[PDB]
Amino acid sequence: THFGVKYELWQPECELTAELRKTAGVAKMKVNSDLNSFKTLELTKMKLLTFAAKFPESKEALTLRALEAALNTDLRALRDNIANGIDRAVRATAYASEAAGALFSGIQTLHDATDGTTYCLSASGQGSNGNAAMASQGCKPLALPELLTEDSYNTDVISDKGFPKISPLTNAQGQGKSGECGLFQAASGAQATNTGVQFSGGSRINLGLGAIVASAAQQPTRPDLSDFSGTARNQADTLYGKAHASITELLQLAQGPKPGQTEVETMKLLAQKTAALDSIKFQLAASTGKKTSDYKEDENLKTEYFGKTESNIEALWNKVKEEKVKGADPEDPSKESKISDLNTEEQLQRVLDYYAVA
Amino acid sequence: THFGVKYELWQPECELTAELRKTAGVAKMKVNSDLNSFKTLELTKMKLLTFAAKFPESKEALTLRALEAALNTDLRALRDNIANGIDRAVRATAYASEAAGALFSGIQTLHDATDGTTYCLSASGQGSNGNAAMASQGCKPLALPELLTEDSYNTDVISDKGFPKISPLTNAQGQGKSGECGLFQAASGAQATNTGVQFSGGSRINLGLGAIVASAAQQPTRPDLSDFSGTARNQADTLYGKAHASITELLQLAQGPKPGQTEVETMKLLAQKTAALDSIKFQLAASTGKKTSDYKEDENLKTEYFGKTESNIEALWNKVKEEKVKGADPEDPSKESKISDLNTEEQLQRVLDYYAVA
Repeated sequence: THFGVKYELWQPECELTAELRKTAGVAKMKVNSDLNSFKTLELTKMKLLTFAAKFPESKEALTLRALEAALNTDLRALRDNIANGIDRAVRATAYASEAAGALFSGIQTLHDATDGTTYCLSASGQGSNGNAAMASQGCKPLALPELLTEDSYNTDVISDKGFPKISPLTNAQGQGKSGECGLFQAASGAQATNTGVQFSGGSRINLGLGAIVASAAQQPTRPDLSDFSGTARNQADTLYGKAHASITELLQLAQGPKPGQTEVETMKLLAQKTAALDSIKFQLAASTGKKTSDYKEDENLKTEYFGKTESNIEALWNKVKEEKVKGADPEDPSKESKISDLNTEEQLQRVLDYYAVA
Repeated sequence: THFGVKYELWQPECELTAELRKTAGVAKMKVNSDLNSFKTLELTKMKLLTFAAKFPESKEALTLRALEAALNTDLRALRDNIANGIDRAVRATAYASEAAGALFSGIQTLHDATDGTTYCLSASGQGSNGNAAMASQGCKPLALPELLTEDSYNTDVISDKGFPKISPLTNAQGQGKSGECGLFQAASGAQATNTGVQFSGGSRINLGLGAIVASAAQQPTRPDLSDFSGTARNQADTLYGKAHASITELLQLAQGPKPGQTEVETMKLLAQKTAALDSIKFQLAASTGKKTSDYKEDENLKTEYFGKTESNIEALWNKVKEEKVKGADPEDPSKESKISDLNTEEQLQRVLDYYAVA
């Protein structure tokens, strides 16, 4: 009788507390890479535009403008995707954090119902002092780090199904050391006249919003939270269920358009977007007094301009990267710099203004 | 003896919960306002660019190119602020939610120590049934709505100094109705062999991670969580402190650049910024093969192009908006439209591509 709560019950709840706390970081890491993509794509569509501003009349410029119309749809995709990412990061950080809070408060109640001699939280090996392992298992006050880096949760603690290690403990197996704790002992009568909870007429010790319940004398039970589709289906609607759905809505969020490792891949990838072919057709139609419906030779157009397996794009990049252009320096507009070495939107906006007036 | 917890200790805590739960909505609107600004301004930069594409050598094309260079530093500023918003928005939701989770947790516990006759939370006016008033006061499960609509925390519930209404209760003030709850009744000896907490050796009933502590039998208390700068300084590093700190750091990030109510006001404002005039000075040196440093006549340069009190700018717009431009028909690049009709970015990227090819 007089049982502490077993280590095997509370420890997986501290381990899950530490993990849920990772949502803040994972959540910004997602939104931050669509922003980083927009930073790199912006720079690439301006190394393509400064060349096209220099030789407006050529066909390199025609192709570079098609590639730019595709890059501009890509950037509208990233920009409008960010509003979704913000909303999924915030909700998944609220549910996950109310869940890590409730879990921690519940085990704190147990840690403080000690008297220096015996403890309501048992150690492993039915040891009495579980209070001394609490912090090392992640039940610890929240102090978010300086660097919110993190993209990943350990999938053995949080996975796509639920929290795998939160297997149910039904009665008598959430029991830790005997002769330690008087919280789960049934009152000698109704609570109006007695001490403790009577575990009758619906009286229970519910700690941590369902995370440790005892509806019956001397048996602390943890719920099944390991698979909100499979075994744990009924807990799908609990705080812990909602919290898990949020972490999957979050993890299943799509990153918007992303650059390649080099510019020739970003350009090849752009060359395959239909926004590219559409711009070839519109600019051809415009330069020759035709309609855009006069150009329906799709693959023939694609091979002329981009090449089979985009074989023309490596070379087009090699042309753009070496071109010396003017305007980059703000004091002296006639100083020339190569496009490969021009790496800021301020510089690149100056070269484009330069030719716009030149 | 055998008291429930008093409404004046628990209800303020339920409302603080529902208030902290606004952080999601609030944080989301702070970042979303910057994105909506970016969206509206990018359309307007397209609309500037079409007139300048048509007449690339007017005084106007110079004026509008300058205006887009002012507008471009703004969008970079807006991108800086969104990135900075994501980080503040997620940390404040993380902290304000561990706090709401912990608060509802502890009070949930008092809720479930009933037998359907007496109650461990007292109703208003020392009544028995606090259990039925709970959700109405804010203690209910987290159900985030569709459309986190929020800009408005209530200030007397969450100030710039702390959480006002939660005034310390120190000994008898937590006690609700007697002859109701045997939770705070001392155990009749060592908890190792008696029922309850005896409150010796250091045993308190610690609920809500600090929000409801009974360190002595008969009597529930609450911290001073109302001034982490002065009055409650000691509580600043608790979860409730940190939560208050992060919510405050969130609200301390200023909104970034915003459009005017009309493009005419967006333009008047841009005329007033330094990068517009830095642009004019650049353009002209580039034309006249000299340096930007030779153009020291700031306010009269400003006068020619922008106008005294801008003034001229309002006409610059009304003349751009009426201009017939070509390129906006997907199919027939010769059909003409007024720029005040080209409102998607797809029609306007087409106009730009048209004059580039033509």
